[PDB]
Amino acid sequence: MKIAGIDEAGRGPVIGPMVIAAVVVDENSLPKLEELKVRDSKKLTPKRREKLFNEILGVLDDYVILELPPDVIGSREGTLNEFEVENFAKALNSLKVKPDVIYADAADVDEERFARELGERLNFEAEVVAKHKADDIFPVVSAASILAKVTRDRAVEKLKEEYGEIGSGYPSDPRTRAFLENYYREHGEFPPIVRKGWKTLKKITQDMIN
Repeated sequence: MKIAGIDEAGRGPVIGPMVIAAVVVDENSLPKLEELKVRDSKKLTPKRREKLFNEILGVLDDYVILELPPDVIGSREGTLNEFEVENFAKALNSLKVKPDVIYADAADVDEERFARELGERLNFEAEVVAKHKADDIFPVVSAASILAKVTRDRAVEKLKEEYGEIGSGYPSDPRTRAFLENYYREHGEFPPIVRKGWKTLKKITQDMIN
């Protein structure tokens, strides 16, 4: 039986993309995955993590990595939860190898409504197992977290080369606020790297520049 795990990166930051990774592994390939200590990846360095990335791929029957830029996210014609569910589904419906069981990281509490919302959005037959904040609980979801996280890091490390110190990218991080604030100064507008929608972006315009 085919097993899939799905996770997503960049949900909280206000600058940068949001990556959704879905992977499909085989019932007999599961072992080789835990042998990679995927759960114990939070400790690894970016380079060692990137090493894990290429190894995960080599043991997966199939995988998809969706990357959502801030312009797409900050322009959804609906809610945010909806955005995830739809993208989590598109990602799965893109898997050439269809899974029978899918273990997903519930974008928010009430993992049952999430598991249902996604189900009715699958163009194929499969059962879903959602868990809010699946902290390394499901090895299949851990591997998806890696690919989504590596992909995100690369996109951010490139944003630094074009803008410099952009901070952690979180709306609650002053360094990111300064950066935007200062940028919103000599340009009157925000960089094409921010999700024009976060209430955070509001205060920035009222604090400085009055």
